[PDB]
Amino acid sequence: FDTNIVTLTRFVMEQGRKARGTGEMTQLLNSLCTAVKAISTAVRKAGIDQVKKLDVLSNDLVINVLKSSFATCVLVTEEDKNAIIVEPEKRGKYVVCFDPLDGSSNIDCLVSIGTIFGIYRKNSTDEPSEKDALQPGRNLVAAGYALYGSATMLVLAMVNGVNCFMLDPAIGEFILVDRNVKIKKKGSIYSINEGYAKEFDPAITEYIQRKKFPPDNSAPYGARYVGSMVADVHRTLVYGGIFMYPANKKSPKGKLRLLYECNPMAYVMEKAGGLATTGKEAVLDIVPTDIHQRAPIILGSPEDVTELLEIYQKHA
Amino acid sequence: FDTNIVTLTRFVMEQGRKARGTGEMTQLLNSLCTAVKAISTAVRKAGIDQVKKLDVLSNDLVINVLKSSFATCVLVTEEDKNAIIVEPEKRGKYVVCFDPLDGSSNIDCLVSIGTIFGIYRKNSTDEPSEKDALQPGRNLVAAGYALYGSATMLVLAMVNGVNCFMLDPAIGEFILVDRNVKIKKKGSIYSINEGYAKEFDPAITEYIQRKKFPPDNSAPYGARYVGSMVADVHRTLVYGGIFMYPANKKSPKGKLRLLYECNPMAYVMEKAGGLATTGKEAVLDIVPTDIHQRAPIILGSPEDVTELLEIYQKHA
Amino acid sequence: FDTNIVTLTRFVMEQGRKARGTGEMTQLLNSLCTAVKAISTAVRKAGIDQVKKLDVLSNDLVINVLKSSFATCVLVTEEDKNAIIVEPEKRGKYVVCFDPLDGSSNIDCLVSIGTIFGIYRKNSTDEPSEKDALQPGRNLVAAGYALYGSATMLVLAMVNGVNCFMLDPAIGEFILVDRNVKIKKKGSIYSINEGYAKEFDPAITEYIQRKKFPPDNSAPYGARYVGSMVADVHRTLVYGGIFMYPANKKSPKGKLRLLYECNPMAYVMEKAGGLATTGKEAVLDIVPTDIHQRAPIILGSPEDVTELLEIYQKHA
Amino acid sequence: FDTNIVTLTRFVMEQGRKARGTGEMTQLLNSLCTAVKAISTAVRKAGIDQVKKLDVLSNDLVINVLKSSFATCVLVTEEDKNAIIVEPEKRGKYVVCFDPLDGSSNIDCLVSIGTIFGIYRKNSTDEPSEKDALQPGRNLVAAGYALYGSATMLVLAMVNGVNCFMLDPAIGEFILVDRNVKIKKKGSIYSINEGYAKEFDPAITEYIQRKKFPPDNSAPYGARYVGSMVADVHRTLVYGGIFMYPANKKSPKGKLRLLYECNPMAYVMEKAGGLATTGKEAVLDIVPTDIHQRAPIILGSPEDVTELLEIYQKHA
Repeated sequence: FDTNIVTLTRFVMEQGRKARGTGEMTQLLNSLCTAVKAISTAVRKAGIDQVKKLDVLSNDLVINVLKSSFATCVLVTEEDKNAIIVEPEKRGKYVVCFDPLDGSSNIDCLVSIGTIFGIYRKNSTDEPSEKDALQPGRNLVAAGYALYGSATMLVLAMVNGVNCFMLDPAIGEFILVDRNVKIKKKGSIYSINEGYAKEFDPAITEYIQRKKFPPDNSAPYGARYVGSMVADVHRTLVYGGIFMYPANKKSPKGKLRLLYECNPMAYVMEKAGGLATTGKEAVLDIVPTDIHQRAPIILGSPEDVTELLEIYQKHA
Repeated sequence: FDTNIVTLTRFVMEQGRKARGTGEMTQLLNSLCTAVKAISTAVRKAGIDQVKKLDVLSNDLVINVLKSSFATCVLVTEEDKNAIIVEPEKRGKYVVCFDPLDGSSNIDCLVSIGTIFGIYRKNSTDEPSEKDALQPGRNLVAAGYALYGSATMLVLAMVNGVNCFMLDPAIGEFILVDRNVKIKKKGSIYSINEGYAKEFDPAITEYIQRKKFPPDNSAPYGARYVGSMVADVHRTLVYGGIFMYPANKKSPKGKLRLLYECNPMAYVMEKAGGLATTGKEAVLDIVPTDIHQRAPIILGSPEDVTELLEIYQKHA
Repeated sequence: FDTNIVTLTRFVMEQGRKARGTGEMTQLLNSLCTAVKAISTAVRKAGIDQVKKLDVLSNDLVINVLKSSFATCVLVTEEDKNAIIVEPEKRGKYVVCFDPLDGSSNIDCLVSIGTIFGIYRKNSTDEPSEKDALQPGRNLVAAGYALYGSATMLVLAMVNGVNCFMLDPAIGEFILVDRNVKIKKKGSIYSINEGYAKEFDPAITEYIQRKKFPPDNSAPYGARYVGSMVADVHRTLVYGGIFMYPANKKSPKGKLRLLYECNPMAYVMEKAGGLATTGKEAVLDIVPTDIHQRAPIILGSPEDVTELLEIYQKHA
Repeated sequence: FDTNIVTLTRFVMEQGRKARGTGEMTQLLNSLCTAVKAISTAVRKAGIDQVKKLDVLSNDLVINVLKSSFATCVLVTEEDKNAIIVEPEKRGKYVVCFDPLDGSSNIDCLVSIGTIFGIYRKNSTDEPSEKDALQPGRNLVAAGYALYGSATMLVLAMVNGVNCFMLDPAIGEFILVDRNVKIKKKGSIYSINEGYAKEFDPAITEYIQRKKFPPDNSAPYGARYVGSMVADVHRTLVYGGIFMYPANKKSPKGKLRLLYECNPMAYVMEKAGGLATTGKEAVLDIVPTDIHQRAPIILGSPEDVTELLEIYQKHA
């Protein structure tokens, strides 16, 4: 029976009225929270022609619900090439990008899946809206995600700190669980698909091996790769290590489309002491030549991400 | 798997951005929705020194949660005599009044209980806030309630129409179930505690008896009184009849404190074709001499409420 | 998370072990609780053939759930034409008469509704086993009702006591929350349909006004009528009064069916030390002759029913 | 609301009726599912003695739940010192070895975790009945695990097949969602802790690189390691690969306890037409000598484990 319910939905407000502007941010977030709820459930009854469906049906969901916080100008889905411009009598200051369900049909192993989202603010005036607003990296206002695992944590990283929230299934609300997360600067785990790329790896090959074979008397870093992008970013935020998905030969390297996958993921890391590096540049400071641009990432604890550029540059 | 989730929390927005002002209304409503959720549950696990508690604990709840939509100037609880003035760096345009749990310890018979709420807008300037804003009747902007019965319907009557919403327990959201409710103008049920007041009744005595003994060849009106104010207003909104609680001898007659009980209840009725009459005046058009003023009500279908003033005035 | 989690099952299983029985009671009740649960969810979101459906679905769900426990052999239902005789393969010794959703279409005004059941034992050799196995008067071995109010309460009565379990939705188990439960001598509220029955009430009139404005002098009775058998009876089990539906035209009076509305409820009332008569015959001692026999009922606290009977003596 | 609601129970109850048994299996599994459910809720909101608590609570909850079914007699647990010998009053014929929360404190990174169990039958006369009743190798009558991921999945294996049920939280019942289930010949992902085991991998090395960059020429393997037995094994039951935790120092190698981690899981794998060896001994044929015996395991698709064995031949 527990009186100080600290919901996302008023927490964002407590820093956001201590700043004026327009609500919008919260109306956006809140609406995103309903759809996330919505997905957590149909996935918790997971599987009670056939090809895909769940996910595309939920991209459906994320859209209108995002398009009804009167707070969006334009959306960019993994599922849709082109930005879908939000309507006149529904537009508001903001631009979002989202992979609505990273893992949609790899559920079968009751593995972790997620909704990654990245929010921008349209601002550059009468243009009117159109796809171009999908242009910076290091300027997303608000970014985070939602892992439906044993639970449904929605981690929300903004402007000034990383917060984790938990779905409380008793009352339909995301509740402040940890207030300002910072990353285990080193001491670690490392994660990569060592089948697929082991032969195909480059400078990073010796990287793994001094992370296996200790150039030392150090005990070694443990392997841990779930194969889902959200599950694996989160276990790096929390217990701390280095996650890396390059994918060598064709090189806007891995599946991870920059802009709604590795870019939320980069800012949420960035705000907790996280380096997010292409290996040559910094993932936040890259302008999107095109909105669906696949582009790699190494992220994690700073003294670990940093040992990897010391690999990469005295090398390539 | 069901894509057009029409939640309260954006519905109010769809008429409210089609009007400008400031969000506030929705932030208030939305926050009220969390606390209502919160109560529905602890009541659904009802009863897993001892005197009362549940309710007072929830008045606790309604307050801060109302005091964190930055949208209140002053609150008036059944549970608190005096308006509690909301804080400086938390005040916003609005005044609320609420019986946070009409029926708190009559639960035992798993009967219906509720949260009645009435919202006003402070407007009358630098005064600063203080208890006086609890002054009209027929000017509440927004009013309705929440019955936790077989379900948890939150019926929200505003300015331009009565809406009913249902708690969907799968996703933590109140969903538009009926869009613009209007009252069965007659054809009826009638409800009063015919024990307690039967001897004590006045003009209204013959009223009941021509509602029992048909001054006719009409079949008679059925008895139906649950003894909870919300359960009984709702069954009158829906199947239609007349509810009446006078309580004759001491006459700000019944327990129902005007201002947060019979006044929400009056506007929600009013907006669906509902007469809400003291029996002499009209319950909405009465100014609160004091904020805890008990004061009676007859409400219901118009050709029935109206047959009761035809009782009352060619009589008293 | 307490681990001495006393589910209905463990209650029912301890008791079948004392009695040295075969385990059918336990699986029957277990089956039945699977339906009570899904029906309790059906209703929590109703409003979100087509003239009437939810009753039927409930009745198919309860026959199905009961046939699968091999533990039953005749099933008598509010809905089916005649008895359902269970296939030799899924048989067992019990006989269940049940109403699947009492008050089924009076559920939008959101009041409590429920499922009622009574369980006989088939004692002759073959027949094979048809509806004549519902002759029995008070030879129930178990009876009870499931109440779908703001919590789902299953009050169960058997040879030793009435016990009250509550559905904890955090785990989907009816938990034992209240024990043995006796009703209290006299202490009242009189629950009756005050309209029509007032145009037909004979000895009941005297009783109504003897309890309205008292002759042994002082303090009057309250009235309360929900309009739903399960509801008006359950309130009567917890608070004290008297309940009556004798209503005259429909002259085996009552809508209340003898096998599956009145006898279970009489049983429970009686096991809790409260009585129930016809005003002439005891309800439980009446033999059946029709399985769809309507029978008049009046029940509740002792003193109170005896008062009505003292009056039915020198009267009509 | 479909009424042929096939719960785990009805599955287990049909099967005990074929086998002409006593009904203990059904109540044991029934008890066990009451804990699987509350544990599944414990975890859905963790984050909302004190160094470690949730494991223990789970283990007390599962012993308690198992003792109440009179159906058990020795209980062996990851946590308790020695066997728990059930009081003569609550006894029955089964023997359960179980781990209550595998991966208990690696649950904030929110990954799947679970409860694993194996069920023996006590076949000697008295003793009275102590831990020696856990000699048996593959003499399980039932084994399975409960997986607490984005849905709670209970995979159960017994004499005839592996079957998969899913917890429907709309009713609190494990429902039968998938049947008989065989694993598929070869088809892979190799799941292994690639770090340390790489510094100790003997024949496994050859195998790792024979499956990294292939010699019979073409298409490589993926790696996947969650770091949780239940999780890495369940994924292996649905998709195809190989799983290995042989790890050398800890030389009855394995953290994986023989009675209640490796033998259940071997059983299930084997019943689904996949194998599990030590690389030397079959896991299921190994006799115990300690109830806390650690044993090395490698398991999963046939071809794949046979490949590893072909190599363990001419090797080390």
